[PDB]
Amino acid sequence: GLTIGVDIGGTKIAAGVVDEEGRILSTFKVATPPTAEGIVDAICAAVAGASEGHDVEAVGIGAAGYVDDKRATVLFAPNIDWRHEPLKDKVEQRVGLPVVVENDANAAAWGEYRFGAGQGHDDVICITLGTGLGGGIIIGNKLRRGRFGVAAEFGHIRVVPDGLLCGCGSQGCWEQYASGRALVRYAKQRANATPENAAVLLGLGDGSVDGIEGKHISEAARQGDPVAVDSFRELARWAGAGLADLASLFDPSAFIVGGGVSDEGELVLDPIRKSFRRWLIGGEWRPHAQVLAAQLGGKAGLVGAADLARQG
Amino acid sequence: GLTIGVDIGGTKIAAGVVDEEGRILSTFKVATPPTAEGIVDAICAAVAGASEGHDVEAVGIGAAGYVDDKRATVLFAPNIDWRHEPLKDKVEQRVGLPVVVENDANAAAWGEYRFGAGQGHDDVICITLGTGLGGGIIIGNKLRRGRFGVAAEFGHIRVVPDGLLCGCGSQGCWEQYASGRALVRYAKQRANATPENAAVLLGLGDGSVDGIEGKHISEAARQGDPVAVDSFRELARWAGAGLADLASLFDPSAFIVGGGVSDEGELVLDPIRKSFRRWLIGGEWRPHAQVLAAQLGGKAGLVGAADLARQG
Amino acid sequence: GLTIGVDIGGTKIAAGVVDEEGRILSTFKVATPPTAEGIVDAICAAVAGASEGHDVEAVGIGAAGYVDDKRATVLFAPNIDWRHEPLKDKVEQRVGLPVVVENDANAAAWGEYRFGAGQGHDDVICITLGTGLGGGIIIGNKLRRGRFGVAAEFGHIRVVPDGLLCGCGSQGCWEQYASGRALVRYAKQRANATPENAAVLLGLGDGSVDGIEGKHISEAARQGDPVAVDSFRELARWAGAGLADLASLFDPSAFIVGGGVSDEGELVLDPIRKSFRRWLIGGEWRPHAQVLAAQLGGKAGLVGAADLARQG
Amino acid sequence: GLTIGVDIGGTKIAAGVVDEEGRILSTFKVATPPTAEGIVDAICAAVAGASEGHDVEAVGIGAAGYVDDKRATVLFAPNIDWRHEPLKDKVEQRVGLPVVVENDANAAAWGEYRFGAGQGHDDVICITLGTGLGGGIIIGNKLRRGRFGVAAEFGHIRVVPDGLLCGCGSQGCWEQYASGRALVRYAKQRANATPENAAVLLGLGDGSVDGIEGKHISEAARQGDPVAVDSFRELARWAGAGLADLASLFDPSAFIVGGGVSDEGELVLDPIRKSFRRWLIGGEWRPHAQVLAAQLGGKAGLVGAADLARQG
Ligand SMILES: OC[C@H]1O[C@@H](O)[C@H](O)[C@@H](O)[C@@H]1O
Ligand SMILES: OC[C@H]1O[C@@H](O)[C@H](O)[C@@H](O)[C@@H]1O
Ligand SMILES: OC[C@H]1O[C@@H](O)[C@H](O)[C@@H](O)[C@@H]1O
Ligand SMILES: OC[C@H]1O[C@@H](O)[C@H](O)[C@@H](O)[C@@H]1O
Ligand SMILES: [K+]
Ligand SMILES: [K+]
Ligand SMILES: [K+]
Ligand SMILES: [K+]
Ligand SMILES: [Zn+2]
Ligand SMILES: [Zn+2]
Ligand SMILES: [Zn+2]
Ligand SMILES: [Zn+2]
Repeated sequence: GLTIGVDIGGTKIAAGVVDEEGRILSTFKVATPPTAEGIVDAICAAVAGASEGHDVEAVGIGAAGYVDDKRATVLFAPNIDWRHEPLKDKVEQRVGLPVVVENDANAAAWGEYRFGAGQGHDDVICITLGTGLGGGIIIGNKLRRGRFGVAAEFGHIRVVPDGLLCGCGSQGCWEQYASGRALVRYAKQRANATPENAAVLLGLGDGSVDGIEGKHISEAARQGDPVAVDSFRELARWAGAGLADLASLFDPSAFIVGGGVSDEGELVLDPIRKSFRRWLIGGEWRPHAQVLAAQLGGKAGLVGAADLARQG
Repeated sequence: GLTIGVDIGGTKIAAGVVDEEGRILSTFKVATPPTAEGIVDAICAAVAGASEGHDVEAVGIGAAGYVDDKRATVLFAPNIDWRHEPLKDKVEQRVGLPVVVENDANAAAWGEYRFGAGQGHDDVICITLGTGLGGGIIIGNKLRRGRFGVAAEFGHIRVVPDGLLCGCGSQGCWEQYASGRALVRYAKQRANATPENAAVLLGLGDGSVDGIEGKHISEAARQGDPVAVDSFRELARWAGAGLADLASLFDPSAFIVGGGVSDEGELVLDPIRKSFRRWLIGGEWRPHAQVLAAQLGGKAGLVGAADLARQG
Repeated sequence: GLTIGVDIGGTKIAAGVVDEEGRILSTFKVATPPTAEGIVDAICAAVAGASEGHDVEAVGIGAAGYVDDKRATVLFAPNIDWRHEPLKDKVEQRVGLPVVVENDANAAAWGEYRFGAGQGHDDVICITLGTGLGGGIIIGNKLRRGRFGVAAEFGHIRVVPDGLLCGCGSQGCWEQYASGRALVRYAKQRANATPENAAVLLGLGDGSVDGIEGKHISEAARQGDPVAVDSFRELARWAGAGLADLASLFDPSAFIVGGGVSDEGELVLDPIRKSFRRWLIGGEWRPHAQVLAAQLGGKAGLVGAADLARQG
Repeated sequence: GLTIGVDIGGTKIAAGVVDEEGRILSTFKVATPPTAEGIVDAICAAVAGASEGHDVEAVGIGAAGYVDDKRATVLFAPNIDWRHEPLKDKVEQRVGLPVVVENDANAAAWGEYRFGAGQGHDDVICITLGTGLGGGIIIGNKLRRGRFGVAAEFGHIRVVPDGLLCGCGSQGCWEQYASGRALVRYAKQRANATPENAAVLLGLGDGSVDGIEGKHISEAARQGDPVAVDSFRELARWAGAGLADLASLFDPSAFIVGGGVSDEGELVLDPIRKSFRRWLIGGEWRPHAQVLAAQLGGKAGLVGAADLARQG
């Protein structure tokens, strides 16, 4: 039957009724409140708005952060003051339907695997290059959350010893080098070096280096703005090298690369592929994983969380 | 019934008859020949010597390097001139029993999982710190070789961007920092800096920095030789940080740490655990994997390869 | 004749009358105000208090940050909102004596060279390991400020590509790894990993990892607190490696190592020397610079700034 | 009067008679012998051939490696089996003229300073990007060799902790990332990743990745060969970042960038300048050193060594 998926974003919370083929029949969005306590009411309002006129059987919620193996508790969220938050219990009490809580990128990975670019593969690794960096693991046709629920924290593998401080509390995390926030750092540092090579980029914002935002960088790079282009290339080197490490770890059939950074398309995916090939160990002797574009865009987590709510 | 496991080492090739409980009933060793072509005859002689007086049903061979998903072909070996070597076919033709070929550290991981420190866990990651660095993945009670057979090449994940050249052809591999060869580099660099702090260490060899070997370092560290101790501590920082990254990737119940480097025991395992805890992301909020000592020692690959020969 | 030296610190501003032999005859301290504009009045009050009863001929002011080659303008200060601040002019107008403005670590280097550990050498490099990391260059018996006044910004050479964000605006600076702030980071990360090994350290503060301060670390390490000791050793590796790079650049007779971090004495200087020796390139073939303890302590900048006020 | 300069290269030894204006009046080249003992006879034959028809007063010899402060002994050479080699004595005995021995890049720096791009500056840092990476320091109009003769070993400052093994015996040296040998590594790694983007480059050699040589890379990049271009850009990032560190150390009026790598001209110098600007700490507040093209090409060391033979 029909289930609801919920995507908890930094700015908006979206809930959608999703059918068994992963099709979204309704979508209702609410503002993400500044408060943790408010976020629960907002999730419930989003679910109510999406649910109108549909026979809904379960609710799946995708949340950034470490979710336990019981798919019930957010152990830690990077942008919400949730610490061992019993989200499943609180929402079930309020909506009166079964609820599953999943990591956001796990949910997106399952969405891409079941309904997107992963179809036809048995073993795939999905990566989301967004504001944060996440991913999900599919092995033998099943999402793998690990013993304690916290597998596929790809954003927090250390790629630079003694590197940048990260929101997770550690240093040198992949997310500090291959996420949208890294993209903005590269553009700012490059625009500061040579502002004449960033005319288009700076024109799209307020004209200062401080004013550069992620949205500007994609549009400027498309136009051939040298700083914006070079910034994507710098990000692509980190993203491709990290995929190469994941190939040595998991050796999947395919990688599915998604998230806001990947949205510009081949401008960023092509250099990611080139770096993957450069750093793939034993690439002369072993088969190369396919590096595939995600197909569901920003809807992958909503669809995936709804479908994960069925498995149970 | 009984099967034979084969361990192909840099100096010796050992074959052993192994029962269903993982018990080794016979062991026959032959010198590893300098030639690739010779290695096949030697494998066959080792199998014949071990097999005498036992009803053997199958042969499992563990080999360093990338083994395909058909468990038949060595795609690349780091110390043997094998490139797409059809090892299974060549040995089956000669011994007249079914043969499986597995990566050496996959075999050791399966041995530890089935008969050693992994018993009672469903999801474990095994690491071998030896001359090279390898490992194996157990997820949902099954060894995971990946789509193309080449998963768990842990030694070749990049831990240092722009780092040391590695035998795999790449740079900055974990094996360059956490293997026995790294241990020797640290000891040499430290003994060169302060030879007065390496009296015991240098006394165990020929007295020169060039003469320092791995065997010396373990014995000297035990005696409290400062250089030898500090060298293990340096290796332990890399080994523990790498385990922390693997926890973010796989989130297993336990890590099993084995190989020649780990043989000294708590002298090295305790600092590995301390570094693991230091670098475990979200360690305040998530459960900590157990870091367990391997139980089968150098016999794990032989036992594991024999048992893998049953599954089929 | 007599001159006054001024040390502008984060908490206190000290002025002292200094004779031709570098002897401090009077010292007057004032609180560092929270405001940039206030800092000028405070400098003048400190000078007035120190000057009472002495015939003072000139004033030398040591300031953290980039000072121009005219020894007049603070181009940028890391802890004061000074940007192209005409400090010399403002103070001369108010005190009615000639004023020179020098970088703080340049002043300390000249103090150590003329009156401290540098006496008898012609070519010495001084390093200050304090809250920030600074230094000074003496070549052919003269302080070398560079063409634009900004030489010997040792704290901001990049030792880690893609490393930690620094207060200077860049990444991977030596100051992020070898200063007192790095010491505190290492202790916190280590105390978080193994709080049982930091009992003494945590007892000296409020008992939490957050409460660990620099002062605690020195006292705990002295007592053999493992975390505190290991934290100094980690800092010493960065400090010694950086000295080794400076030897390849400047090849001085001696390094003089001072600042608050170095105050514990051989506990930190001995490991710094060991790391220097480890990383000194061509150390087998070339003479080794002496690594000397500073002699003037926290008074070096005051004495040096007073004496620099004479040269002119 | 007239002096002779000698350049000891990996393939050829060149000697030239040089006038007081740095003009080369004669040049005689001899093959560099495979043997250290032979190199002395060859130096003498080169001097004799160049000297014919000129009244020569002194001989200056530039040698790669660490030269002592007496300008007499090669303490260590990276490509010749010289260890504490009394080169001055051996040559003086044979040629019967005063001889000075200087580091090769010191000699080139003095040549550029006196007769090339350094004229009009008082404080300049010269860098040579060739097969090896070297440089020289001019401060207050004088070459600075340091206390023991071994200053300005720029090639062996550590830019990557735990980085590539270097011929000097250490790790992570700037020479491993910004020299001609690094250029070749980048091109090979990139051509391996995407051989279709290296058609022109591979066509210039034997068609294999192994066949790629430095000469090919310059010519291919000029034609817009993507791999060759990207390889120069990768080198330029390391070269520019290193210049930025040197600006924090020495704060010179100008950098003079020379050597074989720089010969292609603005194709490489422009990206070096862009990276310099990106990484220059405090670049918003301090004056920027000029980054200048060398003017004397491969003749700088010969001219500089001849002129250094006058000062004495
Ligand atoms: O939101 C994308 C990712 O952000 C990371 O910082 C979090 O640790 C992940 O749990 C999440 O999947
Ligand atoms: O022998 C231990 C390990 O050595 C590594 O260098 C190889 O790549 C692995 O396949 C092997 O498992
Ligand atoms: O105060 C010590 C040092 O701190 C550094 O951060 C500043 O850049 C230097 O100018 C100063 O000498
Ligand atoms: O030849 C250029 C440079 O090569 C480096 O490897 C040597 O250490 C230097 O002494 C020399 O100046
Ligand atoms: K995940
Ligand atoms: K493996
Ligand atoms: K300074
Ligand atoms: K030099
Ligand atoms: Zn992180
Ligand atoms: Zn490798
Ligand atoms: Zn800095
Ligand atoms: Zn080197």
